[PDB]
Amino acid sequence: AMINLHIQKDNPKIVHAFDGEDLGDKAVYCRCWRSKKFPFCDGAHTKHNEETGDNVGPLIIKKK
Amino acid sequence: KAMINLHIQKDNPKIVHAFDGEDLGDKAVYCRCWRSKKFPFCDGAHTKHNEETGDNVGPLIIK
Ligand code: FES
Ligand code: FES
Repeated sequence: AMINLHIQKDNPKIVHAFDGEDLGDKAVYCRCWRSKKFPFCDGAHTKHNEETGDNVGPLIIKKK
Repeated sequence: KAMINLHIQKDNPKIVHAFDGEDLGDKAVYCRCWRSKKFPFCDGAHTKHNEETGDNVGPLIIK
């Protein structure tokens, strides 16, 4: 089964690259491909996990 | 309906990773396909996933 169902389907391989210095105090990245704000997490993983029985969640890059 | 993660840390009810930006190296490549054997880091397993399913997923790079 496909993981990504609707995001940027004209792109054969979706990669995001960011400069660490350009991130704010807390960046929350989506790993479920259900966020309406992809590549950022909007909490869509909660709905995905509840509907499917999954346990996925985001990647957080924060300031010390 | 279909699960995204099939075999990683199933004893964890919600897999979240949190890193301090100052602690990251010159280039960190994070897995977004939940097929990497080095999760949360990308090991290129997305290539096999995309070919077998027709998907277009790939990693997150912090450089
Ligand atoms: S919305 Fe996808 S990991 Fe939170
Ligand atoms: S191994 Fe999963 S995105 Fe590369």
